[PDB]
Amino acid sequence: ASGGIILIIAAALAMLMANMGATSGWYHDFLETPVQLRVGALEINKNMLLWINDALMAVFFLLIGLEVKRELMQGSLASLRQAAFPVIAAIGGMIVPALLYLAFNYSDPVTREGWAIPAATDIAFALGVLALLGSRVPLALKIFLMALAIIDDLGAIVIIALFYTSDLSIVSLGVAAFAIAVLALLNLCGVRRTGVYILVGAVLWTAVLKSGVHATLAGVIVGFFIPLKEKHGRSPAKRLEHVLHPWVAYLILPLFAFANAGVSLQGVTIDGLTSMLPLGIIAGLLIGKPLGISLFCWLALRFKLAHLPQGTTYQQIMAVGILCGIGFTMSIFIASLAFGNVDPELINWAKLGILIGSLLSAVVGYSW
Amino acid sequence: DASGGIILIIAAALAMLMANMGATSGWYHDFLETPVQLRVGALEINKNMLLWINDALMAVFFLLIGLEVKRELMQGSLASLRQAAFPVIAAIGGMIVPALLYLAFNYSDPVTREGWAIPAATDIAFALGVLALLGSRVPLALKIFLMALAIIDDLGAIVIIALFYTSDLSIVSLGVAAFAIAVLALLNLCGVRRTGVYILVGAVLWTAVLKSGVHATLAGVIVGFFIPLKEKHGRSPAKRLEHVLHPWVAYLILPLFAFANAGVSLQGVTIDGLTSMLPLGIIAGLLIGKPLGISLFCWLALRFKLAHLPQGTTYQQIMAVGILCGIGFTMSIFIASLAFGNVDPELINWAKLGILIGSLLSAVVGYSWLRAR
Repeated sequence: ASGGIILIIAAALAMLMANMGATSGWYHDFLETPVQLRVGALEINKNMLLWINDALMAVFFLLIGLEVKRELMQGSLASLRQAAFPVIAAIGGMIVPALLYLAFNYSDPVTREGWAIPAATDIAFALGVLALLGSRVPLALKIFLMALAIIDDLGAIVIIALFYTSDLSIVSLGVAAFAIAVLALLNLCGVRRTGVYILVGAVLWTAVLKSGVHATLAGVIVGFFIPLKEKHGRSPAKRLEHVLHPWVAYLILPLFAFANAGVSLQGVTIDGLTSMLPLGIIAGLLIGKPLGISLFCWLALRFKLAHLPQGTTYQQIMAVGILCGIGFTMSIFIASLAFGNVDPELINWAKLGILIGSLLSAVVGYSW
Repeated sequence: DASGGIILIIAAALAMLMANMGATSGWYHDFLETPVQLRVGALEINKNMLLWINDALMAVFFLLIGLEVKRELMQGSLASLRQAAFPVIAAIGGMIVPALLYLAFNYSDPVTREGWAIPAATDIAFALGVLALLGSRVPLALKIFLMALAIIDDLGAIVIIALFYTSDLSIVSLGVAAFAIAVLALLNLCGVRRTGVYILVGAVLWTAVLKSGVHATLAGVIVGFFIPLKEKHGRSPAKRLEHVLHPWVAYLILPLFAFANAGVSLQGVTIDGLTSMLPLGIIAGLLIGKPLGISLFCWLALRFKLAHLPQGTTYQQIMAVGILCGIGFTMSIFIASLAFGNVDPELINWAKLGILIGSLLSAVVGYSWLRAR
């Protein structure tokens, strides 16, 4: 559970940096620093936070691409029947948190763009809370929760990168398509040097630099093509996932939390927190997650299209539904995509709703 | 095992093809001179494309060197404890004679006098690549004497350019550079064995000195110096990293640096141009300065009992390494690109011609004569 504590400390310092007279200012101005890259005629203008997030979420989603692949062929999602329960819980864990959010935000066209914010679940945080009491919690839950949180996060990133994301340039797609093809020919020819895939993946990542959500999905694509075969008792993907895990839990996620979870608290009142944007997120996380998860799981069980993990009791299914209300880093990233190039206070009110919702979901889910 | 030297030759041929057929001469030249501006707040870095590539490639190449040096200096053939001082005395000859021979031509020209360290370089990979071409039963110490000898010349050349012939770094750069070593020194004392943590900190050292190619190059050897070489549990971080790092240098870093820096348009190149003081000085300093300098210092050192002799020497085999040390190639091209920055652009082009003709003459003479003995 070590990864979860170091993440909260990182968020604690950020709130501290953002709310002290001496630090707040240098903290805000650093993150808002403009970074202009100019390559001949090409020109990429992103502030500092954008450049950092695009790199951090790249490697983070590279690890998820490996974990999706290992669970899709060797774990929970391997068969179509075992994957019935995590998938059903995920759709409910997405539509109900979004419906609640939309119920509050439908009348404002500017805020109803962030409907996917309370659909994300911080895997590292939620696993930390489970591992905090994980002396003898059922093994199936920790893999169920992992598979559950991943499909929503990836699906959200997918649907954000299909519709709501802006189109790329013609040249950028040609290189992206060619880079993916080289990753395919590398896999079909059976090369097992992990660094070569990372090399081709770097070209992929660079071509779509202007789109932060595409540079993110570039990580998932690379993680899919790292070979998983076990020749001579060695696997490139299993080895790479083993290398990335401590770096993601102890550096990538803490840095992402430190650079994004700091909002000023000055002037924040209960009436402000009950406006449509933060409360829609709070209600989406604190209520929408355990509602949609329990409802669909209960609907699954009764209507024969179901399964059940070993040692489940079905009260522990709705329990982790509450723990899935911890959006945290993943919801913050979604909010940064939904609320870029709009009014700067939209992202600030969003983080406040996420932090309150996630903190309530963590404490409430800890009582069970 | 000679595959690295051959791939390094194909890449230079391709580069020469790119820079001479009209269909590609435009793209190759324009791409390498493409300007690249990074503006971080008020900070700003302007370097053409080729400089960014070389500062990144030569940082990785010299990280591998720092690993090899520390091994060969703390538990290797060169070693500390002043035992194998035979290459150290030979290296001073591999730098003094090529420099004095070069300066004999270019003394009257204050501009070209700056490139006196160009023939002092030696392309390690290609020189051993031409030795591995014959390396069925060549003395092991010979190759690891060549490899130990070539580094002192290349390291010393980079050091002198970094200590005198380089431009200034701001105090903010120097400060972070010094703090980046303090955390490296804290890591080394505390016994941290994660290779990545040393590379993370190294990345900070590299970017802090990014305004200077030599310092960016010096940052590679320093990271390779501070990585623990200890053999705890039969696993060494330096040896593990070098075994991963070595194939990428021979197959990707060096052929890329060659493909990017060994392409020179040959239109109008006459025989009068190659006999100019600048290229001929590089030709002579390599084709003659290396063999005459290396052999004369081993001769001067052996007779006066200050020296040593590797097992299976014959001393005529040394003179084959000498003519083989006239292989400047990539290493001299890098030195040339540093000594001839922010001056007339044709200087680097004429320097490159003197390097390839001098190395080719050294490779052929070095091969055809060592194949006789």
